[PDB]
Amino acid sequence: SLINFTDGFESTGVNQQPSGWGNFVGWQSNNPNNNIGQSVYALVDNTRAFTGNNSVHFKGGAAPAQIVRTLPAGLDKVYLKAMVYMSKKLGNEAGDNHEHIFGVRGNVAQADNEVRFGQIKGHVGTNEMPSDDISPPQSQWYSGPEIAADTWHCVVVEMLGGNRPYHQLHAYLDNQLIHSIDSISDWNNGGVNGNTQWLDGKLNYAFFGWHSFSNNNADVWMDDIEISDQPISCDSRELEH
Amino acid sequence: SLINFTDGFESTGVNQQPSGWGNFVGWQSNNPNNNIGQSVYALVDNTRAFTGNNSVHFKGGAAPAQIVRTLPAGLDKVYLKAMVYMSKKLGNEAGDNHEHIFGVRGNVAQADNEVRFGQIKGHVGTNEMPSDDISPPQSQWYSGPEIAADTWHCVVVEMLGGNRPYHQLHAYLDNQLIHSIDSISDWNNGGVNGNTQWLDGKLNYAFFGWHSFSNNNADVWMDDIEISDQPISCDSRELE
Ligand SMILES: [Ca+2]
Ligand SMILES: [Ca+2]
Ligand SMILES: [Mg+2]
Ligand SMILES: [Mg+2]
Ligand SMILES: [Mg+2]
Ligand SMILES: [Mg+2]
Repeated sequence: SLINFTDGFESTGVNQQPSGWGNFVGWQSNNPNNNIGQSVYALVDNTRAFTGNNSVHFKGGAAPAQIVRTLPAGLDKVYLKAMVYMSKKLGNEAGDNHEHIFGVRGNVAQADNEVRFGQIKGHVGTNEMPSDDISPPQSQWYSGPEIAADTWHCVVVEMLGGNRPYHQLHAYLDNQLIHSIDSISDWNNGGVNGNTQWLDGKLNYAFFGWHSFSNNNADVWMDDIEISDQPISCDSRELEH
Repeated sequence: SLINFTDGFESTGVNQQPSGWGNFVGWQSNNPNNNIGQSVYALVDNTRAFTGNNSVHFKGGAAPAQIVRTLPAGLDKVYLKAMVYMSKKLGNEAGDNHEHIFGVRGNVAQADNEVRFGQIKGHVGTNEMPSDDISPPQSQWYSGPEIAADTWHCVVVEMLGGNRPYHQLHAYLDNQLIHSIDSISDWNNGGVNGNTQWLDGKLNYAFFGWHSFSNNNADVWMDDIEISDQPISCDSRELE
């Protein structure tokens, strides 16, 4: 196991970029103007949190607001996990293009080569660049499970790459499966241009934040972020029974 | 006096970025992957032109496709002019957010500090960043003169900065005035946060291409670009 990382943001000052992360803010990797005087930012906030005093607050829209972690070389799989609290919903949303909260990217400079989880065409799901292909197919658009605004959610994304006949992704909300990609028919536009191994070269950086391709501004808070190459799950506290 | 530049793209090979220019492609300055293999690019094209063999061809959308050039230190005003041919129109367009063809920017790496001329809220006009203000005001949105698709146009933008009480911008189509920013009431949202000197710091680079904030893909061709600190207008051949 090459990575087993957790961050509750408790050690960073309020209004500062999380210590130990990079950023991708307003389309620039490690934007030097990620601060409280800007309209788009990714900063520690002590006004909402799932555990302890602090979370990370993403304020963005069309312009992305993200924190970025470098992943170890040669991962075949990765698990991204966080407590997530959003100003708006994902899923079952008319007129959506696509929006995402979680992802991985191959090149730090670009949003050009990456896998993007949140919603596509108003269903919870995934956009890949550079194909710009989307999952699920048209059939399911503007429907399906909702990730509600204004409440804390335990979101896990499992990405299974490496030496397997078709690369997979499964997303879970409070430990319930909500979205899967496990064959080529799950994509709308012919399956990432025929490519069965569609996570190859994607697993270099992990990112978290807000990025709307539907022209929607949002405020998103996350806490207790985890990144691992072994499965991650949510505890009863996180499930909020 | 400080700049008098022209480019018809005739010396650059087809499918190559225009010689002597930088780029802003896919939100990256001097993107190394500005080439005919990509879905977003700014490349010389000999299949359409206004004069000679060649034009520059911008293919982009929400992801920008632009060529960029430095401007000399000290400019207090600039004129941007080009023959322009576009796959869609600007102006009189319901549902538009904003889209632009011409601009100037302060910092090469970002689209974060710049004046954007094309349409705002479906009326020919201007967006400034970082204020995100727009002109004209809301009374005129989704109306006004059209810059039509599928035909060659001569577009000129005058930007008047430096030591004057209020910075100004005037845009012209085939020598007819189509848009003006003369005073603070021309802005929708309070006038660039009350800054009268709103061109200051903006005249470091000129840029041209296609950049939509309305999620519209386009192809745009330009030729016979001029950039000067002295006025420019369209000649007899350009008016057609
Ligand atoms: Ca915390
Ligand atoms: Ca030419
Ligand atoms: Mg919950
Ligand atoms: Mg845990
Ligand atoms: Mg004409
Ligand atoms: Mg001339």
